[PDB]
Amino acid sequence: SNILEMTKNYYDRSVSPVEYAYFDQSQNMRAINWNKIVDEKDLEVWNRVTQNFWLPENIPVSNDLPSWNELDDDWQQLITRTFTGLTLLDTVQSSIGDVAQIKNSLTEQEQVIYANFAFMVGVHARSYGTIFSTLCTSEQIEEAHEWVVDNEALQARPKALIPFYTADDPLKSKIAAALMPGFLLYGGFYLPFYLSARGKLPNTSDIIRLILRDKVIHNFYSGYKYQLKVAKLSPEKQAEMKQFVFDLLDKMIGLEKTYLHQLYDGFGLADEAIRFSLYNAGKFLQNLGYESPFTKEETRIAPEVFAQLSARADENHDF
Amino acid sequence: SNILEMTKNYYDRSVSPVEYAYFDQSQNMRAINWNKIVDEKDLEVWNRVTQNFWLPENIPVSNDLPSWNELDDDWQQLITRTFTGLTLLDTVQSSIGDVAQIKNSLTEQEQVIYANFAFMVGVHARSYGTIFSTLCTSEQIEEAHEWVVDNEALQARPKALIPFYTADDPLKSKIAAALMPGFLLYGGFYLPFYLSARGKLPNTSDIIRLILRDKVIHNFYSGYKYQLKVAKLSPEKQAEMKQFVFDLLDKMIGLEKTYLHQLYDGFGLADEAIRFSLYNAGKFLQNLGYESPFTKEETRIAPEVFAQL
Ligand SMILES: [Ca+2]
Ligand SMILES: [Ca+2]
Repeated sequence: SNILEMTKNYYDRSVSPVEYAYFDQSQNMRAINWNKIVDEKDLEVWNRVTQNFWLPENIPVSNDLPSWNELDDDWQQLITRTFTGLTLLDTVQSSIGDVAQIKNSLTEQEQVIYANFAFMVGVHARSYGTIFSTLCTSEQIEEAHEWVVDNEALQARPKALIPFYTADDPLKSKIAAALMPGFLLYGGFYLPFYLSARGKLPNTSDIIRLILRDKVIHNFYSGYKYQLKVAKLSPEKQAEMKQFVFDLLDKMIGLEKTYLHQLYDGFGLADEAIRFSLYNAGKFLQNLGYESPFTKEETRIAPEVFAQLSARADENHDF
Repeated sequence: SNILEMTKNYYDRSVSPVEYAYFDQSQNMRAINWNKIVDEKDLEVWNRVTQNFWLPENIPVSNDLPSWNELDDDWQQLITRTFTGLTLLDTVQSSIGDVAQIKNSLTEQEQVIYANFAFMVGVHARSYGTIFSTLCTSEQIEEAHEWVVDNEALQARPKALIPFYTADDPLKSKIAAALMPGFLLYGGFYLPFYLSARGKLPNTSDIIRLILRDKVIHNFYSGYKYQLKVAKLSPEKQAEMKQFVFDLLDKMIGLEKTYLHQLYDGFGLADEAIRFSLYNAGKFLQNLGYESPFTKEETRIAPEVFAQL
């Protein structure tokens, strides 16, 4: 009789609206409570991603015109194709992937953070448009859209992830949501960093660094939430989900290698791009609480390219 | 023989990812094209809502403490309850309502704009948290959350709209989405408008005005897209959809009147709040391309409150 409550906590006898909408219409709904935070990590991530708000209009991409004009039509086509491919992946994640995470949230604040992620990946997709508007002809832009629609190897990658977003397994959906910012775009990000290391398109690489400042947090956060949810499963179910993660990454690496060999055909950059990709595949696995199986030889990045990748985003570009 | 295409444009033989994901897996996916924009209104709305980015940290709510301390416990409770009620609506809009619109978009840019809306109405909900952190006791905050969960009249309003978001009729979902910032907002916003006019809580009022600046664009945009899409129905199905809008608004006015009576009756503000609500219900219908059926008498607003619209 010593521990009887005079009133029962509202939180434990109500559900978030998204729970009510998709899972259980038997309880009443609670408003989000930002005054009593369940997980302090949510507040840290919310504060970082909102403080990091930026728009591509902030970057003087016009200052890349001299170095753009030092690249032949084949290079300009490769860049337009690569970036239109990255635009497709960001369109997938903004319109499907990140918003699909909201209903599977462990906390109230996580629901709002994934809304931020979906919006900011939309800004990432929009930023390629800003670059194209400054550097590319109408013909180059149209050709790259045609090439992306008609590239089966390119299309195979988002087609492999989308079913996990639309299905009812929240852990498989979460793994897909981590794999996109954690892995799938790095083969393309290699190209601007390779070029900027050789003195070309420095302002473009500034936009890539603003995109990556967001992507690394998206990857970290989805991996963090995956680890909390998978830890509640039986040992057998945890082993099954680990096998699924490695099986899906295995498939996605195969599809990425096939695509990058086609994309970089005639440039000989596929092997360098793939090593850069696998370095990031290792960090993706580490963010899900697993060990990287990749050899030093397989993940070797030129220091000049690593310097572009690791350079901190220019705060002058912050909103 | 004169009109054959040598190659069909990529746009008309591909689909956006969200179309591929939910509706048709038979075509390949196109990347969003921000260089060739189908509707210039999308670019205008995108530029306005992104340029209007704000966070509640950048308002000095602490400067309201003297004004807040001029309000008795009953007034402080009413404000905390009203704002926690608006927090619930914003939580519904952020987590379900706005994101449900993405897959039903007419244009590529509309998909990204509704992602912005979902995020920014999340910022609206967060901004009430900022106000409470500065002004309210932990007891006042917890009481208001308890009140929201146990208020059946309050709960009835989002419970009536959520089924449209999760169902497969995109125009009914669009209407249910617009009713949140376009109608249910105003019963609650009456209170800060009333208090501001009497000289209370000027810094809190700055947050309310930043929220309003976003919500008026949200309502315009959903209304704009509704009118474009309902224009592509048969005359018979256009008539059916008009009847649906009036039927659902009639239901939502019934639920709102019951809630505002329970929220305000002890303060004698319910009749003023309901007239304010009905005025904005008239504007909601005009925003969908319909006529207001409401009388001058039942939509009467005090000039100093009317001025803040
Ligand atoms: Ca090579
Ligand atoms: Ca009265």
